[PDB]
Amino acid sequence: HHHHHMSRMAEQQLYIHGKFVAATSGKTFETINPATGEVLATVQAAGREDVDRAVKSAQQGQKVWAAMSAMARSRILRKAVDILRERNDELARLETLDTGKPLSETAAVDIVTGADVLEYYAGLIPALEGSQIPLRDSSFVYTRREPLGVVAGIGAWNYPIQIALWKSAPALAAGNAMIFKPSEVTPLTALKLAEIYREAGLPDGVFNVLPGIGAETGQYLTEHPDIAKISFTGGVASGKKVMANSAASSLKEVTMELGGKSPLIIAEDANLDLAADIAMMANFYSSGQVCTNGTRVFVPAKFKAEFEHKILERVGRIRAGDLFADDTNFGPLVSFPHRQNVLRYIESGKSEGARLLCGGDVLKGEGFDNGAWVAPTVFTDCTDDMTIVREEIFGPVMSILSYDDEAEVIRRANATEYGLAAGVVTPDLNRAHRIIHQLEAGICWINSWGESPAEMPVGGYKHSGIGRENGVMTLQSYTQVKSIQVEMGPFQSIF
Amino acid sequence: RMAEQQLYIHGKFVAATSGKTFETINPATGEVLATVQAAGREDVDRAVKSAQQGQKVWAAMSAMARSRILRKAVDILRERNDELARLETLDTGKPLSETAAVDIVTGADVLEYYAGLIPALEGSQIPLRDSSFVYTRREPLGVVAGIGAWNYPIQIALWKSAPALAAGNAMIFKPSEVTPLTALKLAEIYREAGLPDGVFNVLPGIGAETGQYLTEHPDIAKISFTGGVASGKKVMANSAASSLKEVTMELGGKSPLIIAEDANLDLAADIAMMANFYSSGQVCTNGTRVFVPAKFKAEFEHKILERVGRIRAGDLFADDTNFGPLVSFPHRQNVLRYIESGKSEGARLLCGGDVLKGEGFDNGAWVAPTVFTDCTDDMTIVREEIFGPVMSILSYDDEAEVIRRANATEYGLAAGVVTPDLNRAHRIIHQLEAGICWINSWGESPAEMPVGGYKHSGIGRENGVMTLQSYTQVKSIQVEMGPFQSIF
Ligand SMILES: [Cl-]
Ligand SMILES: [Cl-]
Ligand code: NA
Ligand code: NA
Repeated sequence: HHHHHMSRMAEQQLYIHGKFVAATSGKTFETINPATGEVLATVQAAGREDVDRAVKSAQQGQKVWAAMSAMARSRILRKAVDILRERNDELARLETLDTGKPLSETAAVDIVTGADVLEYYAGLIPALEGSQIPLRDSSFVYTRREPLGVVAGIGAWNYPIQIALWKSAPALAAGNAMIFKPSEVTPLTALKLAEIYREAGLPDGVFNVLPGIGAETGQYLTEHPDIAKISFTGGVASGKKVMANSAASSLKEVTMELGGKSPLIIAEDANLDLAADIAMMANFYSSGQVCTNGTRVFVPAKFKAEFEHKILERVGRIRAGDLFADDTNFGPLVSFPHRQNVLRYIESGKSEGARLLCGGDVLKGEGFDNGAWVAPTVFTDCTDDMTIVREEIFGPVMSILSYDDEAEVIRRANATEYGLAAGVVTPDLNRAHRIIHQLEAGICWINSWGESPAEMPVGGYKHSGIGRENGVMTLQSYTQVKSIQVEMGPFQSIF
Repeated sequence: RMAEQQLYIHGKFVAATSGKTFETINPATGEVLATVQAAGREDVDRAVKSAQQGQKVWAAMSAMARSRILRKAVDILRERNDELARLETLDTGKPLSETAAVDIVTGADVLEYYAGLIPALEGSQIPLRDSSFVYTRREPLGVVAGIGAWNYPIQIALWKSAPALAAGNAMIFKPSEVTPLTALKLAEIYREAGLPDGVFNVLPGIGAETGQYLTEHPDIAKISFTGGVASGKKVMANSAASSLKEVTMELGGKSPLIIAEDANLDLAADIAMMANFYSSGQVCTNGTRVFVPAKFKAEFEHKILERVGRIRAGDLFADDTNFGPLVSFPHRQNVLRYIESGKSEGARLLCGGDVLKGEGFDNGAWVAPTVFTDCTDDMTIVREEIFGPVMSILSYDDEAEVIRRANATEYGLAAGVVTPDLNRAHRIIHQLEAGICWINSWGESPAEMPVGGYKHSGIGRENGVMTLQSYTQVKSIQVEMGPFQSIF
């Protein structure tokens, strides 16, 4: 299968105030198709003046948007939902080109669940209420949940348009304008989202999109004095940088969704076909590039051998290939530099004495040699001090760890600075709830993995995050509380 | 002269291992109140391990068992109100007429409020489909740290520790080095009430040391800070660069008081007085920009002068004293620099503007109650928080103008309006960019009412039901009862 050269797209511009506009930075970058190594597009990088221009546009649009009725805002966000449903397949193809994730994932998950969250928040806008508190017959307090104003979202590359929707949906539903910076690795679908919002009737300026580099555009947003909140999804290290600068510049509210090393606990009474199916879904979806992945799989010592056989069987079914083929369920990694990092982790697994159950190398041959492919990889005989066990790899690398008793596995599951997700496989009522209640993670799955309903707040304990996304609480967290006391009695001064 | 004050770790006073001490002064006399030990890095580690142990005991108790213990501490605080207030007056220089009526009363009010809410702390349940549902738990963060300020030492210790403890956490509290004494008393009271050892530890020290060790510690899950913007930026950075902690910040402001054209000017003047000269002007929420209509400005100025002439500086333990020295001479030096800038920038000095002098005043950092008028928005005294007894009066002409000018600041803590008009009151308040808004009053902060800043004045809130919840972390749990589908 040849004659498959794809030409590059038109140069991608910034989106400010309901239109595409040239950056004033004079700088551009390129986004690559990780399946081919070909340039997808040249993209303009927002400079400091561009960020200033976006903030003033956002301030102007926010005023229009917040003065509307609640239901007028709901109807506009619902119209964007309708367009996203209609354009699901077109957007999924673009996301696949930009990220390397199989169309079988992007057409089923990325836009579907992004729009699910926007649809959820659209319906909740009229239910955003303050409080009233009587103090005495002559005085009472009431509160308003006011927009923060202009907020910024900084996206990650593994779920580009989904992250854009999960950040912008509650921000807009709460009456804010959002300036969104997509990952420089994956800028394309965020620009499509901006056009869709405008087409749905969103006032100009309420969702502006500034592609750029993290050290530049991202920093300018975290530093801007008129941005009230930053929401960041990305790596633990970059999170530390964003959180510091948002403080050291102007005191902003913050949300951070970072990575993890999430444990999957297989109990002694688990069905091992179910356990293996869960472990597969917790490690090899999106080629292992998922923050919540269950990359430390704890198996009772007495079941380890049988569990390894069941994992080997299922790994052998994984279908790498043409990302637009229906039956493909595994893609290359997002970039060649990322593959180099994943390969360094795999080599450290080998050199530290873990047993390679399968994989451990790049894929080779016609069609794979030009993509950033890593074979699905499983290490076993792992110990808690190994680098591959302690550190997030963000590739298709499962670590299997044996354990003897429940107290032990809880200790070892929690013995980490991460705390994003966790799960248990057990048919037993008491074991399921008892174990989960003791795990130090924000997102816990019993006898499943990976579902993230719009209703369910998600985020990390410890170094895996600050704040939450989704759920009613995240609509509220994009407002700020104003307390107002009405004193109807005579005011007494002591002077 | 009090005994040398020790650290409070795990239900007892313990010697610090830093080898370091500092002194706290009586700001009215210059006398040394106490030598105080400073917590070192190992002391902070020890306090954290103590807090981890106590937090486990505390969180395993029933909700009502926790509620009863905090209520016992309230009862003790009510009984010791006057003794604690007198110590607070000695440490801060604030009149006993304030500390015995406000500081402990309202600190204990908030503890009492949260004690009763512990059993109402609930998660959620969300059905997805017949075969699957989600439930959430509001779990303790674990060990949290509070960093207090010197203007309301025990009140701040109570407003931070009450929701933290009620949410099932242990708190390590670092008082201001200027005012460490009542926080140590509070730790003893909590133990006397039955608080498990380790759940409230108190570490006096310096900001450059003890405070930094707390923000850096990997096993502290949240920092709550009250103080100045400068220290706040420093605390915010270290908490991020260390272990990604949740953060709350209660900072200063330059809050506007808007007097409307239909306001009674005796009421307006009384509100402006209370918004500027309580605690000798050392209050973050003070209404230090007083906007008055041009046509009423002269009459308002006269009414302010009449009330300023009533202020009673003197013996801080006398019933009728209602004005104290500033907390320190270095702080007075800064306030005096602001007063000088008002003079040199062309504001009109209506009254005050100098130190108080004479027997009884020369040994304290007293500043006369000071009022500038004819002020403009570009003046330093208008632009910056002074944190002393300095009111700035600003003329305005129309409502749209005064809203713009009130909001034209990066601060955003408080605001207020004086008007008998229904539409004017709500219409103006809804447009102001401040978290704490008072109509026809100033300064009341009910336990039920969330308080904190917009913009550069803060992150997060204190008090209200929401602050109990903000000292928990949400865990979402999905129960999948249907058959799990893998695509592999
Ligand atoms: Cl262990
Ligand atoms: Cl103006
Ligand atoms: Na790309
Ligand atoms: Na003192």
